[PDB]
Amino acid sequence: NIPTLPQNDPRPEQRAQQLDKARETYKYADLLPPLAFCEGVPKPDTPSAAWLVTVGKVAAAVALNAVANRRAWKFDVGGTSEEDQNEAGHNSFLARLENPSVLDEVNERVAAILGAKPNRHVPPAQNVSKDGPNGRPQSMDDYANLFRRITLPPIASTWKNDSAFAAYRVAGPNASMIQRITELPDNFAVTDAHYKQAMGEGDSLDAAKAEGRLFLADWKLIGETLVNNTYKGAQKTVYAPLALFAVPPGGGSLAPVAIQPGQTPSPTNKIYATQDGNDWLAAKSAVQVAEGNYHELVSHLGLTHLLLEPIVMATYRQLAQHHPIYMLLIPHFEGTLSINNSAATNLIAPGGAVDLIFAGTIESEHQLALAALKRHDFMRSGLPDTIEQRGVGDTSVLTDYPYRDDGLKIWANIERWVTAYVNNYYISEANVTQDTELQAWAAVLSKPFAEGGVSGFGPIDTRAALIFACTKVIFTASAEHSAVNFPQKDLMSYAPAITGAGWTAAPPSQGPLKDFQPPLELAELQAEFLYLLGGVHHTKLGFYNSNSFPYRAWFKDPKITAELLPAFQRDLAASEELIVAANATRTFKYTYMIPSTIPMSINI
Amino acid sequence: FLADWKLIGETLVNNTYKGAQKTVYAPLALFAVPPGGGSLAPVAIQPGQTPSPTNKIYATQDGND
Repeated sequence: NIPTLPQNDPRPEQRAQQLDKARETYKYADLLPPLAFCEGVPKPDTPSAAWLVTVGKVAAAVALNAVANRRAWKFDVGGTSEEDQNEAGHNSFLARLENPSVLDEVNERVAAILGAKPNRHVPPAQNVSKDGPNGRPQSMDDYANLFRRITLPPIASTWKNDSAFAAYRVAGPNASMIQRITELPDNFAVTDAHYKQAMGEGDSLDAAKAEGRLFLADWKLIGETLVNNTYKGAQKTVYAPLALFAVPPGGGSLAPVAIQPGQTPSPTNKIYATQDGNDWLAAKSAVQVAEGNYHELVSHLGLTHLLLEPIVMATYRQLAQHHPIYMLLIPHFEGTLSINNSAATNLIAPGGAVDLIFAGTIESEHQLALAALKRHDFMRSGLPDTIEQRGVGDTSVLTDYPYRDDGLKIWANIERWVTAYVNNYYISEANVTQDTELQAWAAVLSKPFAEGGVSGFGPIDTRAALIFACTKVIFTASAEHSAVNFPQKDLMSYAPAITGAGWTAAPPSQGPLKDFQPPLELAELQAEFLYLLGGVHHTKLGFYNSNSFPYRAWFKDPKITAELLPAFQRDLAASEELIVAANATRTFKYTYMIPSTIPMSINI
Repeated sequence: FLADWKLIGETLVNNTYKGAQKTVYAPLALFAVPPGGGSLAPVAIQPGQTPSPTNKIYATQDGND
């Protein structure tokens, strides 16, 4: 079959009766208010067994790490050891049928890990558990020794370097943060002395601002929304820092200069420079906790999961199955409704892993996410658009920026494919205005943010506008999601490197570095839920398949199946070679824009 | 072969003749001779002792500078 715009369909009334039944399947609920959320997970959008089987293995290693950590701390833990092996035995052969344990344990185990819930031991086998790691640490080795059956991430042996602290602002969880400045802000009056400590006596602050070599990262949003909370009495802290960066003359890698932990200068809030020893390291470790809340809530669970939640709904409800755009986006939404449901009811839920490990009150964290969703401009949020918004565009100044460099080739691949897909189906700008389904699609996403609309979405009255709204949507369900979901495992699962809470009010150092760090009960949990979220690479951008057992090709129109989509897939494999060419010549590898790794959808 | 006028910087104070700023630097000039020997020939000049944004190294292909 060949897709058809609604004003071209040979069988119109049947199409409208499919849409009347889809709107009965996809109804709105306020699972998280001010937002357009789905009422549970409709049966079609259940996770596929392939997803469950893939997730079950990672979650099985997570439970074993808990049991193996329970062996070290202080026959029971040998019994729970083989039962978790038994579920892996079920997944390897019982689920090998593909044609019981899948929807049971896998979904159940994800909830206990994401919900921070205790007794993550064995499904159907039924203070803090002082038979597992808990409380304040004896030594810094205890954090590295929580990684028994899961492998310790590499950043643990490198996070203290200043070169790695800058690698997070170009190749870390939130690599969209820095913005080029021509002057300094008034709340960050750094001196030429601090600049020379970071750059040498051969460079000048006033020259870096001239040659466009300054880059500021401002967490002002963190101070406007977050309210600290006490875990089992103990206070957790988060700041609203400003951290300057620069590049050496002639263009090179990024490097830190100064850190001001707060927004306003004061005696209790002074600039810390690169030569200040343990106070400097604290300032970075403080800045990293700000990134932990900002990335998790604004960049990852804010500007991907919940930004696409209304776009997923409007597509199922205004676009028909025989509509070609529904044929383009629905596979890029595979499982999005399910993971945002397990997110809202477990993760960002009271008593969840975000409630404990992160410094804010759980309801102040929601205000943080909703604040960025409200300030977005969907029409002006393309990657090449933001790159010149932030002045980070010059590749001869800021030469090492893997997110920008690797990410723009993937964006160019998506828009090339979205263009030929739109231009093959829309042969005139009148095809856009007469697409009554697309205008209902556009009119509902164009509602103000209070109603449930995507902020700044309008107007989609042009073939060009449809191309962008489809490129952005595909990019933020695939590349942009990989660039923020998988750094969780590789860069965020080790708490001293970065975590959600500071456990001393320490931009000024006050003693041991083991007192700033989270309790071992949470540090084991932070690792276990960030290893599970960032360690599942299921479905692959460029290959449109189904979510049912055959997993047979989704596209049916021959022009796509044998001509257009094959060209798009080659465009990725060509970009994959050039990106590995860059990754070989890079010390800090960036594997999140590699096509063979990028997922089609937001599914974890 | 290096010619370094460091002593100029550690002693002299720039004055003014009828208001106009007379200036003098403490340069460093690098010279080399071709392989097998020959006459001296300039390679580069750094007009100031301490390198800085204002004090750069100038080469033979830099035209009027």
